[PDB]
Amino acid sequence: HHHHSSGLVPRGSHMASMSQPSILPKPVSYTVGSGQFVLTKNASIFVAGNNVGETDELFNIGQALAKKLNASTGYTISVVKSNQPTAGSIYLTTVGGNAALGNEGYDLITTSNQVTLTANKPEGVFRGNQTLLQLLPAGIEKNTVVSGVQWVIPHSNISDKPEYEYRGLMLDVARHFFTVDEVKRQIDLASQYKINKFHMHLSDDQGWRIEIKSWPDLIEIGSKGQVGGGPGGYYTQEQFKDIVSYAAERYIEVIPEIDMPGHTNAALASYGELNPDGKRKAMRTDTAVGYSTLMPRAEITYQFVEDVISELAAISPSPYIHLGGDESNATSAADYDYFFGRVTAIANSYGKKVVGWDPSDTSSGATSDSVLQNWTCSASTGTAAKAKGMKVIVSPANAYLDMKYYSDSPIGLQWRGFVNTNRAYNWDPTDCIKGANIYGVESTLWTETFVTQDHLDYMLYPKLLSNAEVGWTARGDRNWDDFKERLIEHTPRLQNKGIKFFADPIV
Repeated sequence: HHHHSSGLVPRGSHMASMSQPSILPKPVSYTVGSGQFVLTKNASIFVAGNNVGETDELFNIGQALAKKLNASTGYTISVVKSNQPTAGSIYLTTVGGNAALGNEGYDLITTSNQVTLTANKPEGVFRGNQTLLQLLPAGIEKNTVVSGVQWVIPHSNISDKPEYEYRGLMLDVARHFFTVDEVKRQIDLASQYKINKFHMHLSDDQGWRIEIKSWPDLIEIGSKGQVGGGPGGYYTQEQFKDIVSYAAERYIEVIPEIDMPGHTNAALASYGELNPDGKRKAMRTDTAVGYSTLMPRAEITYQFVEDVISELAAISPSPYIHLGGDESNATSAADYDYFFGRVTAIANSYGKKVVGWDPSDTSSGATSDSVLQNWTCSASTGTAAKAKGMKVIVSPANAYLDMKYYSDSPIGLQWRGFVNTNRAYNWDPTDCIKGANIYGVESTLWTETFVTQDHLDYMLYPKLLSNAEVGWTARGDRNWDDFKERLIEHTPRLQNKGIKFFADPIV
Protein backbone atom coordinates (compact mmCIF):
# COMPACT_ATOMS: atom_id res chain seq x y z
CA HIS A 1 0.00 0.00 0.00
CA HIS A 2 0.97 3.60 -0.72
CA HIS A 3 0.88 6.48 1.77
CA HIS A 4 1.75 10.21 1.84
CA SER A 5 1.75 13.33 4.03
CA SER A 6 0.06 16.61 3.06
CA GLY A 7 1.72 19.53 1.35
CA LEU A 8 0.28 22.97 0.72
CA VAL A 9 -2.78 23.16 -1.51
CA PRO A 10 -2.09 24.10 -5.12
CA ARG A 11 -3.45 27.57 -5.89
CA GLY A 12 -4.03 28.44 -2.23
CA SER A 13 -6.16 27.58 0.81
CA HIS A 14 -9.55 25.92 0.20
CA MET A 15 -10.75 28.12 3.11
CA ALA A 16 -10.41 30.92 0.61
CA SER A 17 -11.52 29.09 -2.61
CA MET A 18 -14.65 27.24 -1.38
CA SER A 19 -28.13 18.37 3.76
CA GLN A 20 -24.49 19.11 4.70
CA PRO A 21 -23.91 19.11 8.48
CA SER A 22 -20.41 20.04 9.65
CA ILE A 23 -19.63 18.26 12.93
CA LEU A 24 -16.39 19.17 14.65
CA PRO A 25 -15.02 17.48 16.70
CA LYS A 26 -15.88 14.18 14.91
CA PRO A 27 -18.47 12.28 17.00
CA VAL A 28 -18.19 8.60 17.94
CA SER A 29 -20.87 7.65 15.39
CA TYR A 30 -22.92 9.50 12.78
CA THR A 31 -25.29 7.87 10.28
CA VAL A 32 -27.75 9.53 7.93
CA GLY A 33 -31.09 8.12 6.72
CA SER A 34 -33.72 9.30 4.24
CA GLY A 35 -35.88 12.34 4.97
CA GLN A 36 -35.39 15.50 7.00
CA PHE A 37 -36.62 17.59 9.90
CA VAL A 38 -37.59 21.18 9.20
CA LEU A 39 -37.20 23.85 11.87
CA THR A 40 -40.16 26.23 11.44
CA LYS A 41 -41.38 29.41 13.16
CA ASN A 42 -43.80 27.30 15.24
CA ALA A 43 -41.14 25.03 16.80
CA SER A 44 -40.70 24.76 20.58
CA ILE A 45 -37.92 23.18 22.63
CA PHE A 46 -39.33 20.65 25.09
CA VAL A 47 -37.26 19.73 28.16
CA ALA A 48 -37.63 16.77 30.57
CA GLY A 49 -35.30 15.69 33.36
CA ASN A 50 -35.52 12.94 35.99
CA ASN A 51 -36.83 15.36 38.62
CA VAL A 52 -37.99 18.99 38.75
CA GLY A 53 -34.50 20.28 39.68
CA GLU A 54 -32.95 18.59 36.66
CA THR A 55 -35.79 19.75 34.40
CA ASP A 56 -35.14 23.33 35.58
CA GLU A 57 -31.45 23.07 34.62
CA LEU A 58 -32.41 21.60 31.22
CA PHE A 59 -34.85 24.51 30.86
CA ASN A 60 -31.95 26.99 31.15
CA ILE A 61 -29.98 24.99 28.56
CA GLY A 62 -33.08 25.04 26.32
CA GLN A 63 -33.36 28.82 26.64
CA ALA A 64 -29.71 29.28 25.65
CA LEU A 65 -30.30 27.08 22.58
CA ALA A 66 -33.49 29.01 21.72
CA LYS A 67 -31.67 32.34 21.95
CA LYS A 68 -29.02 31.05 19.47
CA LEU A 69 -31.58 29.61 17.03
CA ASN A 70 -33.74 32.74 17.24
CA ALA A 71 -30.83 35.08 16.36
CA SER A 72 -30.29 33.55 12.90
CA THR A 73 -33.79 32.24 12.05
CA GLY A 74 -35.57 35.33 13.35
CA TYR A 75 -38.02 32.96 15.07
CA THR A 76 -39.19 33.17 18.68
CA ILE A 77 -38.77 29.54 19.71
CA SER A 78 -39.80 29.11 23.33
CA VAL A 79 -39.00 26.37 25.83
CA VAL A 80 -41.61 24.14 27.48
CA LYS A 81 -41.21 21.87 30.52
CA SER A 82 -42.86 18.73 29.17
CA ASN A 83 -42.02 15.18 28.08
CA GLN A 84 -44.71 15.31 25.37
CA PRO A 85 -43.04 17.04 22.40
CA THR A 86 -45.21 18.03 19.51
CA ALA A 87 -44.37 17.29 15.82
CA GLY A 88 -41.64 19.75 14.69
CA SER A 89 -40.19 20.05 18.22
CA ILE A 90 -36.67 19.81 19.56
CA TYR A 91 -36.67 17.60 22.68
CA LEU A 92 -33.91 17.63 25.30
CA THR A 93 -33.98 14.90 27.91
CA THR A 94 -31.87 13.14 30.54
CA VAL A 95 -34.47 10.37 31.09
CA GLY A 96 -32.89 7.02 30.09
CA GLY A 97 -29.40 8.27 29.18
CA ASN A 98 -26.90 5.64 28.03
CA ALA A 99 -24.59 5.54 31.08
CA ALA A 100 -21.69 4.30 28.93
CA LEU A 101 -21.59 7.79 27.35
CA GLY A 102 -20.71 9.40 30.73
CA ASN A 103 -21.41 12.95 31.97
CA GLU A 104 -20.55 14.66 28.67
CA GLY A 105 -21.96 12.08 26.24
CA TYR A 106 -25.28 12.04 24.40
CA ASP A 107 -27.42 10.48 21.67
CA LEU A 108 -28.85 12.88 19.11
CA ILE A 109 -31.53 11.41 16.84
CA THR A 110 -33.30 13.42 14.19
CA THR A 111 -36.45 12.17 12.46
CA SER A 112 -38.91 13.94 10.16
CA ASN A 113 -41.07 14.96 13.11
CA GLN A 114 -38.58 15.48 15.94
CA VAL A 115 -35.05 16.24 17.11
CA THR A 116 -34.30 14.22 20.26
CA LEU A 117 -31.19 14.73 22.37
CA THR A 118 -30.85 12.10 25.11
CA ALA A 119 -28.09 12.49 27.72
CA ASN A 120 -27.07 11.27 31.18
CA LYS A 121 -26.62 14.76 32.58
CA PRO A 122 -27.48 18.39 31.72
CA GLU A 123 -23.78 18.85 30.80
CA GLY A 124 -24.18 16.24 28.04
CA VAL A 125 -27.29 17.98 26.72
CA PHE A 126 -25.21 21.15 26.48
CA ARG A 127 -22.38 19.37 24.61
CA GLY A 128 -24.94 17.68 22.32
CA ASN A 129 -26.48 21.08 21.52
CA GLN A 130 -23.10 22.07 20.01
CA THR A 131 -23.54 19.19 17.57
CA LEU A 132 -27.18 20.13 16.92
CA LEU A 133 -26.07 23.58 15.78
CA GLN A 134 -23.67 21.95 13.33
CA LEU A 135 -26.43 19.73 11.88
CA LEU A 136 -28.47 22.75 10.80
CA PRO A 137 -27.41 24.62 7.62
CA ALA A 138 -24.55 27.08 7.56
CA GLY A 139 -26.31 30.35 8.29
CA ILE A 140 -27.71 29.08 11.60
CA GLU A 141 -24.59 30.40 13.39
CA LYS A 142 -25.16 33.93 12.15
CA ASN A 143 -25.76 36.50 14.87
CA THR A 144 -28.32 38.31 12.64
CA VAL A 145 -31.41 37.00 10.77
CA VAL A 146 -30.65 34.91 7.66
CA SER A 147 -33.22 34.79 4.85
CA GLY A 148 -33.58 32.33 1.98
CA VAL A 149 -32.25 29.27 3.81
CA GLN A 150 -34.51 26.36 4.69
CA TRP A 151 -33.71 25.29 8.23
CA VAL A 152 -33.40 21.54 7.71
CA ILE A 153 -31.66 18.68 9.51
CA PRO A 154 -31.17 15.33 7.78
CA HIS A 155 -32.70 12.23 9.36
CA SER A 156 -29.66 11.10 11.34
CA ASN A 157 -28.37 9.16 14.32
CA ILE A 158 -25.43 10.31 16.44
CA SER A 159 -23.87 8.82 19.55
CA ASP A 160 -21.01 10.68 21.18
CA LYS A 161 -18.70 11.01 24.18
CA PRO A 162 -15.25 12.52 24.77
CA GLU A 163 -11.98 10.58 24.84
CA TYR A 164 -10.42 12.95 27.42
CA GLU A 165 -12.06 14.66 30.40
CA TYR A 166 -9.98 17.83 30.22
CA ARG A 167 -10.13 19.78 26.96
CA GLY A 168 -8.93 23.28 27.68
CA LEU A 169 -7.93 26.68 26.38
CA MET A 170 -5.55 29.03 28.17
CA LEU A 171 -5.61 32.75 27.41
CA ASP A 172 -2.65 34.92 28.43
CA VAL A 173 -4.21 38.24 29.58
CA ALA A 174 -0.98 39.43 31.25
CA ARG A 175 1.14 40.06 28.12
CA HIS A 176 -1.72 41.97 26.52
CA PHE A 177 -4.99 42.66 28.26
CA PHE A 178 -8.35 41.59 26.83
CA THR A 179 -11.71 42.98 27.93
CA VAL A 180 -14.37 41.01 29.77
CA ASP A 181 -16.37 41.00 26.50
CA GLU A 182 -13.39 39.74 24.49
CA VAL A 183 -12.77 36.96 27.01
CA LYS A 184 -16.48 35.98 27.09
CA ARG A 185 -16.43 35.80 23.28
CA GLN A 186 -13.42 33.45 23.21
CA ILE A 187 -15.07 31.27 25.88
CA ASP A 188 -18.31 31.27 23.85
CA LEU A 189 -16.54 30.35 20.56
CA ALA A 190 -14.46 27.61 22.19
CA SER A 191 -17.56 26.11 23.84
CA GLN A 192 -19.09 25.47 20.39
CA TYR A 193 -16.24 23.02 19.76
CA LYS A 194 -16.69 21.15 23.08
CA ILE A 195 -13.82 22.86 24.88
CA ASN A 196 -14.80 22.44 28.55
CA LYS A 197 -12.00 24.20 30.49
CA PHE A 198 -10.74 27.79 30.43
CA HIS A 199 -7.37 28.53 32.07
CA MET A 200 -6.75 32.26 32.71
CA HIS A 201 -3.12 33.31 32.92
CA LEU A 202 -3.83 36.36 35.09
CA SER A 203 -0.33 37.47 36.01
CA ASP A 204 3.14 37.57 34.57
CA ASP A 205 6.14 39.91 34.28
CA GLN A 206 4.39 42.60 32.25
CA GLY A 207 1.10 42.80 34.15
CA TRP A 208 -1.12 41.75 37.05
CA ARG A 209 -4.80 41.38 36.05
CA ILE A 210 -6.86 40.45 39.13
CA GLU A 211 -8.01 42.78 41.93
CA ILE A 212 -6.55 41.71 45.31
CA LYS A 213 -8.14 43.94 47.94
CA SER A 214 -5.45 43.28 50.58
CA TRP A 215 -2.68 44.33 48.15
CA PRO A 216 -4.29 47.13 46.10
CA ASP A 217 -1.10 48.26 44.34
CA LEU A 218 -1.11 45.01 42.36
CA ILE A 219 -3.74 46.86 40.31
CA GLU A 220 -2.79 50.49 41.01
CA ILE A 221 0.77 49.87 39.81
CA GLY A 222 1.00 46.32 38.45
CA SER A 223 -1.95 46.46 35.99
CA LYS A 224 -0.98 49.76 34.33
CA GLY A 225 1.02 48.33 31.44
CA GLN A 226 1.57 45.37 29.13
CA VAL A 227 4.01 44.21 26.44
CA GLY A 228 4.89 47.23 24.30
CA GLY A 229 3.25 50.63 24.81
CA GLY A 230 -0.33 49.89 25.99
CA PRO A 231 -2.34 51.01 29.05
CA GLY A 232 -2.99 47.42 30.21
CA GLY A 233 -6.08 46.82 32.36
CA TYR A 234 -7.52 44.41 34.92
CA TYR A 235 -10.56 42.51 36.18
CA THR A 236 -12.26 43.53 39.38
CA GLN A 237 -13.30 40.56 41.49
CA GLU A 238 -16.87 41.23 40.31
CA GLN A 239 -15.77 41.03 36.66
CA PHE A 240 -13.92 37.79 37.41
CA LYS A 241 -17.08 36.32 38.98
CA ASP A 242 -18.99 37.41 35.86
CA ILE A 243 -16.54 35.51 33.62
CA VAL A 244 -16.84 32.43 35.88
CA SER A 245 -20.63 32.64 35.75
CA TYR A 246 -20.62 33.03 31.93
CA ALA A 247 -18.35 29.99 31.57
CA ALA A 248 -20.58 27.99 33.95
CA GLU A 249 -23.57 28.47 31.61
CA ARG A 250 -21.45 26.62 29.04
CA TYR A 251 -20.30 23.94 31.55
CA ILE A 252 -16.78 25.33 31.40
CA GLU A 253 -14.59 25.23 34.46
CA VAL A 254 -12.43 28.35 34.93
CA ILE A 255 -8.99 27.68 36.40
CA PRO A 256 -7.23 30.93 37.40
CA GLU A 257 -3.41 31.08 37.36
CA ILE A 258 -1.18 33.20 39.56
CA ASP A 259 2.25 32.25 38.23
CA MET A 260 4.94 31.79 40.90
CA PRO A 261 7.75 31.92 41.92
CA GLY A 262 8.90 33.04 38.44
CA HIS A 263 7.04 35.29 35.97
CA THR A 264 6.37 37.64 38.91
CA ASN A 265 7.82 40.99 37.83
CA ALA A 266 4.43 42.79 37.92
CA ALA A 267 4.01 41.88 41.62
CA LEU A 268 7.66 42.85 42.27
CA ALA A 269 7.07 46.20 40.56
CA SER A 270 4.00 46.87 42.77
CA TYR A 271 5.46 46.09 46.22
CA GLY A 272 9.07 46.86 47.13
CA GLU A 273 8.87 44.62 50.23
CA LEU A 274 8.66 41.61 47.88
CA ASN A 275 12.25 42.32 46.72
CA PRO A 276 15.50 41.73 48.68
CA ASP A 277 16.51 45.42 48.54
CA GLY A 278 12.97 46.56 49.47
CA LYS A 279 12.61 48.64 46.29
CA ARG A 280 9.95 48.23 43.58
CA LYS A 281 11.16 46.73 40.30
CA ALA A 282 10.67 48.90 37.22
CA MET A 283 7.72 47.64 35.16
CA ARG A 284 8.77 45.52 32.17
CA THR A 285 7.25 45.85 28.70
CA ASP A 286 9.68 43.61 26.77
CA THR A 287 9.16 39.88 26.09
CA ALA A 288 12.10 38.30 27.98
CA VAL A 289 11.32 35.41 30.35
CA GLY A 290 13.01 33.57 33.23
CA TYR A 291 14.59 36.46 35.13
CA SER A 292 12.08 37.21 37.92
CA THR A 293 11.61 35.52 41.30
CA LEU A 294 9.75 35.90 44.56
CA MET A 295 12.01 35.65 47.63
CA PRO A 296 11.83 31.91 48.47
CA ARG A 297 13.07 32.27 52.06
CA ALA A 298 11.18 35.40 53.20
CA GLU A 299 7.99 34.98 55.23
CA ILE A 300 6.52 38.10 53.55
CA THR A 301 6.44 36.07 50.30
CA TYR A 302 4.21 33.44 51.87
CA GLN A 303 1.97 36.05 53.50
CA PHE A 304 1.57 37.69 50.08
CA VAL A 305 0.80 34.32 48.43
CA GLU A 306 -1.71 33.43 51.18
CA ASP A 307 -3.55 36.76 50.82
CA VAL A 308 -3.75 36.29 47.04
CA ILE A 309 -4.89 32.66 47.33
CA SER A 310 -7.45 33.51 50.06
CA GLU A 311 -9.10 36.18 47.88
CA LEU A 312 -8.97 34.20 44.65
CA ALA A 313 -10.30 31.03 46.31
CA ALA A 314 -13.29 33.04 47.66
CA ILE A 315 -14.33 34.02 44.11
CA SER A 316 -13.26 30.94 42.11
CA PRO A 317 -15.47 27.85 42.50
CA SER A 318 -13.16 25.47 40.56
CA PRO A 319 -11.53 22.95 42.94
CA TYR A 320 -8.27 23.93 41.17
CA ILE A 321 -5.92 26.85 41.44
CA HIS A 322 -3.01 27.05 38.94
CA LEU A 323 0.18 28.32 40.61
CA GLY A 324 2.39 28.26 37.50
CA GLY A 325 5.94 27.15 38.30
CA ASP A 326 7.39 27.61 34.80
CA GLU A 327 10.72 29.18 33.83
CA SER A 328 11.84 29.93 37.40
CA ASN A 329 15.39 30.42 36.11
CA ALA A 330 16.24 32.92 38.86
CA THR A 331 15.19 30.40 41.53
CA SER A 332 17.56 27.65 42.66
CA ALA A 333 16.43 24.02 42.42
CA ALA A 334 16.46 23.78 46.25
CA ASP A 335 14.42 26.98 46.69
CA TYR A 336 11.97 25.99 43.98
CA ASP A 337 11.26 22.62 45.64
CA TYR A 338 10.71 24.38 48.96
CA PHE A 339 8.71 27.27 47.55
CA PHE A 340 6.32 25.18 45.49
CA GLY A 341 5.68 22.81 48.42
CA ARG A 342 4.90 25.73 50.73
CA VAL A 343 2.47 27.38 48.35
CA THR A 344 0.78 24.02 47.66
CA ALA A 345 0.19 23.70 51.41
CA ILE A 346 -1.39 27.17 51.46
CA ALA A 347 -3.64 26.40 48.46
CA ASN A 348 -4.74 23.10 50.06
CA SER A 349 -5.55 24.92 53.34
CA TYR A 350 -7.99 27.08 51.34
CA GLY A 351 -9.61 23.94 49.90
CA LYS A 352 -7.91 24.14 46.49
CA LYS A 353 -5.83 21.55 44.61
CA VAL A 354 -2.82 22.89 42.70
CA VAL A 355 -2.10 22.76 38.98
CA GLY A 356 1.44 23.70 37.95
CA TRP A 357 3.64 23.70 34.84
CA ASP A 358 6.55 21.23 34.79
CA PRO A 359 8.83 20.88 36.68
CA SER A 360 6.44 21.65 39.59
CA ASP A 361 5.54 17.97 39.99
CA THR A 362 9.08 17.39 41.30
CA SER A 363 8.33 19.43 44.42
CA SER A 364 8.48 17.26 47.53
CA GLY A 365 5.42 19.22 48.71
CA ALA A 366 3.22 18.00 45.84
CA THR A 367 0.41 15.50 46.55
CA SER A 368 -1.32 12.97 44.30
CA ASP A 369 -4.17 15.56 44.14
CA SER A 370 -1.83 18.07 42.47
CA VAL A 371 -1.94 18.18 38.66
CA LEU A 372 0.98 18.52 36.26
CA GLN A 373 0.60 20.64 33.15
CA ASN A 374 3.28 19.02 31.04
CA TRP A 375 4.39 21.59 28.43
CA THR A 376 7.99 20.48 27.96
CA CYS A 377 6.94 16.98 26.77
CA SER A 378 10.44 15.50 26.93
CA ALA A 379 11.42 11.92 27.85
CA SER A 380 11.87 12.71 31.56
CA THR A 381 9.11 15.30 32.07
CA GLY A 382 6.45 14.15 34.55
CA THR A 383 8.55 11.31 35.98
CA ALA A 384 7.66 12.72 39.40
CA ALA A 385 3.96 13.16 38.57
CA LYS A 386 3.76 9.55 37.32
CA ALA A 387 5.44 8.18 40.48
CA LYS A 388 3.14 10.28 42.69
CA GLY A 389 -0.11 9.35 40.88
CA MET A 390 -0.72 12.90 39.65
CA LYS A 391 -3.05 13.56 36.70
CA VAL A 392 -1.34 15.15 33.68
CA ILE A 393 -2.64 17.82 31.26
CA VAL A 394 -0.55 17.90 28.07
CA SER A 395 0.43 21.05 26.18
CA PRO A 396 3.09 20.03 23.62
CA ALA A 397 4.37 22.26 20.78
CA ASN A 398 1.28 21.06 18.86
CA ALA A 399 -0.92 22.84 21.49
CA TYR A 400 1.15 26.05 21.57
CA LEU A 401 -1.27 27.91 19.31
CA ASP A 402 0.66 31.19 19.66
CA MET A 403 3.38 29.76 17.38
CA LYS A 404 3.44 31.14 13.85
CA TYR A 405 1.55 29.03 11.29
CA TYR A 406 4.57 29.54 8.96
CA SER A 407 7.92 31.31 8.81
CA ASP A 408 6.20 34.31 7.23
CA SER A 409 3.26 34.67 9.70
CA PRO A 410 2.67 38.37 10.56
CA ILE A 411 2.12 37.52 14.26
CA GLY A 412 3.12 34.70 16.61
CA LEU A 413 6.32 33.34 18.10
CA GLN A 414 8.53 30.43 17.02
CA TRP A 415 10.51 29.15 19.99
CA ARG A 416 8.67 25.82 19.57
CA GLY A 417 8.87 26.01 15.77
CA PHE A 418 5.85 26.66 13.56
CA VAL A 419 2.40 25.21 14.29
CA ASN A 420 -0.01 25.15 11.35
CA THR A 421 -3.46 23.50 11.34
CA ASN A 422 -1.98 20.15 10.32
CA ARG A 423 0.63 20.16 13.11
CA ALA A 424 -2.13 21.14 15.58
CA TYR A 425 -4.00 17.96 14.49
CA ASN A 426 -1.35 15.29 13.86
CA TRP A 427 -0.47 14.17 17.36
CA ASP A 428 -1.84 12.25 20.33
CA PRO A 429 -1.56 12.97 24.06
CA THR A 430 0.12 9.55 24.52
CA ASP A 431 2.90 10.93 22.27
CA CYS A 432 3.83 13.59 24.91
CA ILE A 433 4.09 11.29 27.95
CA LYS A 434 4.03 7.51 28.47
CA GLY A 435 2.75 5.60 31.52
CA ALA A 436 0.77 8.56 32.88
CA ASN A 437 -2.80 9.24 33.93
CA ILE A 438 -3.52 11.72 31.16
CA TYR A 439 -6.34 13.98 32.31
CA GLY A 440 -6.39 15.76 28.96
CA VAL A 441 -5.15 18.49 26.64
CA GLU A 442 -4.78 22.25 26.93
CA SER A 443 -4.25 24.65 24.03
CA THR A 444 -2.16 27.62 25.23
CA LEU A 445 -2.55 31.05 23.68
CA TRP A 446 0.34 33.20 24.96
CA THR A 447 -0.01 36.83 23.93
CA GLU A 448 3.49 38.36 23.57
CA THR A 449 2.54 39.36 20.03
CA PHE A 450 -1.27 39.49 20.04
CA VAL A 451 -2.85 42.89 20.71
CA THR A 452 -6.33 42.73 19.15
CA GLN A 453 -9.31 40.37 19.05
CA ASP A 454 -8.55 39.82 15.35
CA HIS A 455 -5.07 38.52 16.37
CA LEU A 456 -6.66 36.03 18.78
CA ASP A 457 -9.12 34.82 16.13
CA TYR A 458 -6.37 34.46 13.50
CA MET A 459 -4.29 32.12 15.71
CA LEU A 460 -7.09 30.17 17.43
CA TYR A 461 -9.04 29.55 14.23
CA PRO A 462 -8.68 27.06 12.70
CA LYS A 463 -5.87 25.75 15.01
CA LEU A 464 -8.04 25.32 18.09
CA LEU A 465 -10.41 23.11 16.05
CA SER A 466 -7.53 20.69 15.51
CA ASN A 467 -6.64 20.55 19.23
CA ALA A 468 -10.34 20.26 20.16
CA GLU A 469 -10.66 17.14 18.00
CA VAL A 470 -7.46 15.67 19.51
CA GLY A 471 -9.13 16.09 22.94
CA TRP A 472 -12.59 14.76 22.00
CA THR A 473 -12.24 12.21 19.18
CA ALA A 474 -10.59 8.85 19.81
CA ARG A 475 -7.18 8.44 18.11
CA GLY A 476 -8.42 5.52 15.99
CA ASP A 477 -11.05 7.80 14.46
CA ARG A 478 -8.72 10.74 13.71
CA ASN A 479 -7.32 11.22 10.22
CA TRP A 480 -5.90 14.47 8.81
CA ASP A 481 -7.29 13.90 5.29
CA ASP A 482 -10.76 13.45 6.80
CA PHE A 483 -10.47 16.44 9.20
CA LYS A 484 -9.03 18.68 6.47
CA GLU A 485 -12.01 18.08 4.17
CA ARG A 486 -14.50 18.53 7.06
CA LEU A 487 -12.72 21.77 7.98
CA ILE A 488 -13.05 23.09 4.41
CA GLU A 489 -16.79 22.32 4.58
CA HIS A 490 -16.92 24.12 7.96
CA THR A 491 -15.39 27.36 6.66
CA PRO A 492 -18.66 29.22 6.01
CA ARG A 493 -19.58 28.61 9.65
CA LEU A 494 -16.41 30.33 10.90
CA GLN A 495 -17.24 33.21 8.55
CA ASN A 496 -20.82 33.36 9.84
CA LYS A 497 -19.63 33.55 13.45
CA GLY A 498 -17.54 36.62 12.56
CA ILE A 499 -14.30 34.81 13.36
CA LYS A 500 -11.32 36.47 11.66
CA PHE A 501 -9.65 33.10 11.05
CA PHE A 502 -6.51 32.40 9.03
CA ALA A 503 -7.21 30.71 5.69
CA ASP A 504 -4.42 28.18 6.18
CA PRO A 505 -2.91 27.13 2.80
CA ILE A 506 -2.49 23.56 4.11
CA VAL A 507 -6.29 23.26 4.27
